[PDB]
Amino acid sequence: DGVDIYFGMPGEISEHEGFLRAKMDLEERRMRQINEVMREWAMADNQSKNLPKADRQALNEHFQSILQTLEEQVSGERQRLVETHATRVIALINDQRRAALEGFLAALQADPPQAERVLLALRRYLRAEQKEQRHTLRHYQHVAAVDPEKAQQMRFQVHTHLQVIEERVNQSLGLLDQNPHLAQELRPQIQELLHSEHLGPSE
Amino acid sequence: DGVDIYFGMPGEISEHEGFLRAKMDLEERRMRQINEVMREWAMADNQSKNLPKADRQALNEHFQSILQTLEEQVSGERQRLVETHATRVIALINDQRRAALEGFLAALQADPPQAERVLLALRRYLRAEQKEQRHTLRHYQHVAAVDPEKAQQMRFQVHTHLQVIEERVNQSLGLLDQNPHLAQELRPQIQELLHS
Ligand SMILES: O=C(O)[C@@H]1O[C@@H](O)[C@H](OS(=O)(=O)O)[C@@H](O)[C@@H]1O[C@H]1O[C@H](COS(=O)(=O)O)[C@@H](O[C@@H]2O[C@@H](C(=O)O)[C@@H](O[C@H]3O[C@H](COS(=O)(=O)O)[C@@H](O[C@@H]4O[C@@H](C(=O)O)[C@@H](O[C@H]5O[C@H](COS(=O)(=O)O)[C@@H](O)[C@H](O)[C@H]5NS(=O)(=O)O)[C@H](O)[C@H]4OS(=O)(=O)O)[C@H](O)[C@H]3NS(=O)(=O)O)[C@H](O)[C@H]2OS(=O)(=O)O)[C@H](O)[C@H]1NS(=O)(=O)O
Ligand SMILES: O=C(O)C1=C[C@H](O)[C@@H](OS(=O)(=O)O)[C@H](O[C@H]2[C@H](O)[C@@H](NS(=O)(=O)O)[C@@H](O[C@H]3[C@H](O)[C@@H](OS(=O)(=O)O)[C@H](O[C@H]4[C@H](O)[C@@H](NS(=O)(=O)O)[C@@H](O[C@H]5[C@H](O)[C@@H](OS(=O)(=O)O)[C@H](O)O[C@H]5C(=O)O)O[C@@H]4COS(=O)(=O)O)O[C@H]3C(=O)O)O[C@@H]2COS(=O)(=O)O)O1
Ligand SMILES: [Zn+2]
Repeated sequence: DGVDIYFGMPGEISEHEGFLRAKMDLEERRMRQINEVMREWAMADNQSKNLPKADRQALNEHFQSILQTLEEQVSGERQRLVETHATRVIALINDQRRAALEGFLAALQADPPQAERVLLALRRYLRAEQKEQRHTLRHYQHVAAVDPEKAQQMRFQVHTHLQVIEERVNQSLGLLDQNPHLAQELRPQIQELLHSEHLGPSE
Repeated sequence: DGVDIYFGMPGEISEHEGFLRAKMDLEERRMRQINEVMREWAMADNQSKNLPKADRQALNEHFQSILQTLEEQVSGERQRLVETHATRVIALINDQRRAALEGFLAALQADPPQAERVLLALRRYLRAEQKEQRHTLRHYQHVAAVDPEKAQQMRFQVHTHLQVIEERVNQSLGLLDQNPHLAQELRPQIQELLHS
């Protein structure tokens, strides 16, 4: 139904919950199809027990070929599900750090500027960037772990992306000079953010 | 410590909980190695940016080589972890159905057999065989989802494995038929269950 497809998943359901549920639904559906084909294969096999060799091989080629078309569907579906999910996760992570940066800039320009609000907004921005850094490392680590050939294709891009994040954080930290008197009041807490709480981009 | 390795995990930790914990330990461990190398790479990169391309290209290949060794180690380690875990799940499923068969044979052979006991045992048994069947299909649907050539090669084994389960179930139900009055009695419940 087109209207349902327009509305999409409810707001209650997170991307992660919806992903798992769709993965699970395909998995059940595909287990049923595979099981039916396997049963037919078995049933043809039971009648043909004493068949001549080449007749038995033809019976096997018949079902192997059905299974192949099935396997390729299963994997095509999977790619589509996994690409849609990966694209959404990246967008969410991009949104979280950009909205947090927004919060930080709004707090800096407040009048009278409020140290606690600025500090809080900065903690939230630094976490969001760290979430992107960990996602970049973990996805690389995961592809290395289950698909080592795909991993070699990524290295340089991963390497570049981490430098990008690191510079951007430092350029953002630099925006504290927008309110240098708030900068000075916050100096010890900033050392604490970056190194005690380990929110710094080079931790 | 060898003695700790002998004892293995505590009994209160399931194989599943244990497996996820170990996978996550290794994951956090390997992300740090990779971050360490990536940062070394960035510093060498930066330090040598004004140098000749021959000096620079020789540098890139150096860390690429380093990471390739790292990818290999990560991949192999995940293989050993997945092998250990698959081997243990198959043993658990084996043990549950064999233990359940034992119960069904005992109750069946009791003097005299009692329909409530048999039928509880037969139910526990069937569930156990259904569990191995689900596992066999799900594993295969998963290799199909992820690795095409490996699915092509296990295809016939899975077929064979499913037939074996089916033959065991039929044989076990046929033992019930040895007692026609007990078989006919439980059969309505069984047929409900067998197609449940
Ligand atoms: O023994 C008893 O407990 C009791 O026995 C009697 O007293 C009673 O029975 S009776 O009345 O006498 O007949 C009864 O009270 C009880 O038995 C029955 O109830 C219990 C309790 O459940 S319930 O509350 O009633 O619902 C049942 O046991 C509990 O639930 C099962 C269950 O599967 O539902 C188990 O749940 C956990 O463990 C399983 C298996 O363990 S393990 O093999 O992993 O070590 C987990 O499934 C596996 O992992 C998932 C997974 O990771 O997602 C799946 O893996 C595949 O998919 C993933 C992708 O997913 S994801 O994106 O990563 O999330 C992929 O990465 C994997 O590679 C892929 N594997 S595959 O392709 O090779 O297949 C698969 O489902 C499993 O993978 S596998 O290892 O390869 O097979 C499951 O996820 C996990 N659930 S949990 O929520 O995370 O905890 C537990 O055994 C148990 O949980 S509990 O908390 O300890 O209670 C019992 O089954 C039932 N017996 S029965 O009804 O008679 O049959
Ligand atoms: O390689 C594949 O293509 C692949 C696809 C399939 O999904 C699956 O195949 S199958 O199962 O074999 O069939 C495999 O999935 C991989 C997955 O691709 C990979 N992602 S990665 O980016 O390459 O590293 C990895 O996934 C784990 C990641 O940590 C993360 O993925 S992410 O979507 O890219 O970010 C995601 O993390 C989930 C948490 O698991 C979830 N926690 S839960 O408790 O609610 O279940 C939640 O965490 C929140 C939450 O608010 C709270 O967590 S809690 O622990 O305290 O409860 C905390 O605040 O942290 C939050 C958070 O971490 O964000 O959501 C996150 C992220 O949300 S998101 O999914 O929307 O992005 O999933 C992890 C996971 O283990 O699933 O590993 C997968 C499986 O590992 S594998 O089997 O070894 O390959 O392969
Ligand atoms: Zn510092």
